[PDB]
Amino acid sequence: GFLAGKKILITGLLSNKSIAYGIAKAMHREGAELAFTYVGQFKDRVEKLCAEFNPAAVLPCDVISDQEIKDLFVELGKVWDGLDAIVHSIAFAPRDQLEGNFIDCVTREGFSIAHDISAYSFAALAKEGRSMMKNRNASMVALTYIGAEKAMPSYNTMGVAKASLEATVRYTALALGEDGIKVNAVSAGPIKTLAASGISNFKKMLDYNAMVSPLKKNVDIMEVGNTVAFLCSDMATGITGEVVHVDAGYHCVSMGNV
Amino acid sequence: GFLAGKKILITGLLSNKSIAYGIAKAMHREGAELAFTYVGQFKDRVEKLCAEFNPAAVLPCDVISDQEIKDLFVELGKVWDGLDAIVHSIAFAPRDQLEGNFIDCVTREGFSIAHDISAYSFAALAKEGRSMMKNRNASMVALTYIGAEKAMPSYNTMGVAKASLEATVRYTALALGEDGIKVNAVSAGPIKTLAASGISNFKKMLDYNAMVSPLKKNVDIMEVGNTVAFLCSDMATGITGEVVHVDAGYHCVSMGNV
Ligand SMILES: NC(=O)c1ccc[n+]([C@@H]2O[C@H](COP(=O)([O-])OP(=O)(O)OC[C@H]3O[C@@H](n4cnc5c(N)ncnc54)[C@H](O)[C@@H]3O)[C@@H](O)[C@H]2O)c1
Ligand SMILES: NC(=O)c1ccc[n+]([C@@H]2O[C@H](COP(=O)([O-])OP(=O)(O)OC[C@H]3O[C@@H](n4cnc5c(N)ncnc54)[C@H](O)[C@@H]3O)[C@@H](O)[C@H]2O)c1
Ligand SMILES: COc1ccc(Cn2cnc3cc4c(cc32)CCC4)cc1C
Ligand SMILES: COc1ccc(Cn2cnc3cc4c(cc32)CCC4)cc1C
Repeated sequence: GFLAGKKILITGLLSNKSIAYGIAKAMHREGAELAFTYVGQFKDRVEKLCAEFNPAAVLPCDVISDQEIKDLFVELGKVWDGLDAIVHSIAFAPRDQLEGNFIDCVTREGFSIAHDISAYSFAALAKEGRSMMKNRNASMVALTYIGAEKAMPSYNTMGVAKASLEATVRYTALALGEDGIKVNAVSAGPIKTLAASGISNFKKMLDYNAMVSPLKKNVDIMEVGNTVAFLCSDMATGITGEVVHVDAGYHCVSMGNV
Repeated sequence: GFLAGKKILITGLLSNKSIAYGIAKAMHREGAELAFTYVGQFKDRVEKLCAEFNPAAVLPCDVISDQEIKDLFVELGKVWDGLDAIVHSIAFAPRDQLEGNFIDCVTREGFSIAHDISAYSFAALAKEGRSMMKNRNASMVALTYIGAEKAMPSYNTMGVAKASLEATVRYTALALGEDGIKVNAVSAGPIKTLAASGISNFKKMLDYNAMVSPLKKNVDIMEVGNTVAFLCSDMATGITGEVVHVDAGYHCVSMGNV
């Protein structure tokens, strides 16, 4: 596999349907040694889910806490000498932030919380993981949505946070490039997941994409997963600060619905 | 290999140093059956160069002629049933178009000729190759430069043509998506090639990139090659109408201060 022997940490595995699950499948297939994080009381769920992937570790990390992030790389640094990649696949905003009108529903705290978890957490992982990733063609890949680029209904504060994430990807790439670390993001098309079912009429947003995009379809977690895998390989060492759209071509059209 | 049994046409192989050479190396390693094009009197050069790649065909194609493009898919259609990918790696503008001041040097014919060969030729290959590429998760990949996005010294009409190419990539993706064909471009960082030595102080433009970009380096033809390969694989079926920068992260920075 093109990830043979590489040591990669995966965040945000929560379900059979999670994008992280797809990323894991791809990376396992390609021969990576994987470690997974989990939040609070999902310990048992995640341990069972990712068992099939032979993880070198399944450790607690709520990216709300600087302490846990620091402890993550302590515990991880015990079982691994160095680390080849980090996969950021974490997003949250309080539910009141995703209902209807952006200016109506937006709040100072919901804005803060969404950025803290969905954007800042990335540079945090980069901050603490940096020394384990020095000079070994290491890699970081964040997950983002086109809601960062264009104003959309319902996405609201999450869209603003995603924009924050993407700039952070860029500034993390400038910061970590001197250590040979590459930093990139995959902008996924909508996928039916646990985070996804946190918004109202998803089945049709998902059908709109299918109708209006060039390949007339939705992307699966393997399409996204396989792309993340590539971006953590020696093949992608010319690529950093980049956003690769995996959305069946949605990003490149306008009015494609005649 | 992730391109096992796939039938891919490669244009613009001219040298040991060509981007196409790197693309070939990558695709061969991944188990693709390859065919190559050549212009006029380079027959012997290209035949010898690409011998190592076991080509199913080495055929003449000057993209200036609609007839030759049509004949290419006739001859190719003889030795292959269908075709999985086309790799566009062709660019030209008259030398008078690349000296100094854009408005000084630009001409109606140089503008026409550059677009004809560097941009139109892509939609031409798509036009004629379309039937051989129907409903088999087929792929097109064009090579482009950041001169398309931003105004640069010397690049001039070639920059304008590259912008034309990138839009053509987008419109070809909308056109061919219904047939399951994906269309994408790789925006390569500067690389010391035969086309490249057609501009004056390349050694330093190449050194500026190395200094100012996040990974503090230049990309090699394998980094580009390996990315083109990926974009022609079943792993990239969620990706179309996209421009992936392979430029050591140059695209994402401003003011690498000196
Ligand atoms: N579903 C989509 O349409 C889609 C599209 C583009 C991008 N994405 C992005 O992909 C990522 C993965 O989401 P998903 O769609 O697989 O949904 P998911 O619900 O399966 O995963 C989201 C993850 O966020 C994690 N998370 C939330 N708060 C956390 C915290 N405080 N600390 C640590 N982890 C926390 C959860 O464990 C969960 O695994 C997200 O960044 C998301 O925005 C999703
Ligand atoms: N060298 C760089 O810095 C760089 C950076 C970004 C993008 N690119 C692009 O990559 C592609 C390949 O260029 P390269 O750098 O490998 O150099 P190269 O000189 O090896 O390749 C250019 C190719 O164009 C072909 N060509 C010229 N006129 C043609 C015609 N009329 N019909 C068919 N083919 C014709 C030549 O045979 C040649 O193989 C071009 O699209 C180029 O703009 C190069
Ligand atoms: C414009 O319409 C949409 C397209 C895709 C998605 C799915 N989607 C993508 N990233 C996400 C992050 C979160 C949620 C959903 C996420 C809930 C909290 C955290 C959501 C919307 C509103
Ligand atoms: C920042 O300035 C540059 C970076 C890269 C390149 C290399 N380069 C890329 N595509 C090309 C096409 C042609 C030439 C060269 C090409 C000559 C014939 C046609 C050129 C310039 C001016």
